[PDB]
Amino acid sequence: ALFGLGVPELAVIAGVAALLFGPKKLPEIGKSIGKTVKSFQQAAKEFESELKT
Repeated sequence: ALFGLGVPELAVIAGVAALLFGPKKLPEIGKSIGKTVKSFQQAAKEFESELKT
């Protein structure tokens, strides 16, 4: 499905990823909020198992 399309499509994802990959991401939030966010991730490992207890 190659029709020479995608050039302008890469220009978008480029910055979209630069926002999180670069500055203006405010990682400080991942430190305080990471408590709950990461807290669930630790249990997510069991989610795939669908057992809970």
